[PDB]
Amino acid sequence: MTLGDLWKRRLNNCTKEEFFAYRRTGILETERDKARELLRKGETNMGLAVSRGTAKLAWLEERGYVNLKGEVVDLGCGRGGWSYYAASRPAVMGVKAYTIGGKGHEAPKMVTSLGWNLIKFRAGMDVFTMQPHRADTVMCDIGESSPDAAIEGERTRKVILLMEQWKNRNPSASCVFKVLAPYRPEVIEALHRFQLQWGGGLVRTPFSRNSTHEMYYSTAISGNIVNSVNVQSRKLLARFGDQRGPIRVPEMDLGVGTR
Ligand SMILES: C[n+]1cn([C@@H]2O[C@H](COP(=O)(O)OP(=O)(O)OP(=O)(O)O)[C@@H](O)[C@H]2O)c2nc(N)[nH]c(=O)c21
Ligand SMILES: Nc1ncnc2c1ncn2[C@@H]1O[C@H](CSCC[C@H](N)C(=O)O)[C@@H](O)[C@H]1O
Ligand SMILES: [Mg+2]
Repeated sequence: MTLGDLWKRRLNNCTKEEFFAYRRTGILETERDKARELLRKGETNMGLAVSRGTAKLAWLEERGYVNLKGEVVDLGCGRGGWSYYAASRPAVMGVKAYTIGGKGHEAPKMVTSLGWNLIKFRAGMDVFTMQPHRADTVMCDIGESSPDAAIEGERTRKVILLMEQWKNRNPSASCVFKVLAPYRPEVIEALHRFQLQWGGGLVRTPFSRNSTHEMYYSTAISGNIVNSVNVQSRKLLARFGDQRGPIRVPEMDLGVGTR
């Protein structure tokens, strides 16, 4: 059993109040008041982020932890917060975005955020059985939470296998993908094998809530996985008891228009 497994147990053992206060203590949280209502009313001419994924992928780019270029695939695009961010990057030529949609899943949000004409959205798509095709940048933000860490580790393994298939088709593509439960042993093994052939490493964004152990893997960074994971588990285990609120920060406004 790992520090991550123990973190999960403590998380599930929180009362409702302990949980609500732990989830958000000390985290970065974008201020989405205007964005949410603009989405709610059906306004399409808006550059504000369609979801909280935009600021996470933006944080990765700006830090230099991902280099988004060329033909991008967004696997599991959901509302499209990553697809929109990518399409607004001048170095990006196109975005092929896929997501399952359907009952209990987010369809793409359709707006005119900068670069939108360059995204091809395909909802109703299961990326786990789709044959890969050419891409320069492979992104994947899939990983649905579950109180059951074993299920979370299996969902995570399926994401890493998916990336191995796209790397097989595109050996040179840069990848960035969520690793939902990076402490699970089948996940640590999978990520070691990925790292040994493709390079890369793990990093925590400051926007991820404490209720999730997610970390993002990218071929543009480096560092020991086991160490990356155990450092994060300890930070997470030490935040239990913190009373501080989230740090609220502005939401992205990527602007509108075609490219
Ligand atoms: C609602 N809830 C969730 N958790 C734990 O928190 C983890 C994350 O669950 P979450 O509800 O905090 O976020 P989720 O990823 O489902 O939402 P999204 O990002 O908008 O898609 C769960 O897998 C549980 O382990 C919870 N843990 C406790 N103790 N009490 C709770 O009420 C509770
Ligand atoms: N097998 C599958 N095939 C396709 N999409 C899937 C999938 N499993 C989960 N997904 C989608 O993966 C999405 C992850 S949400 C990702 C957030 C996104 N980066 C944003 O910035 O808005 C979910 O909407 C879910 O519907
Ligand atoms: Mg929930």
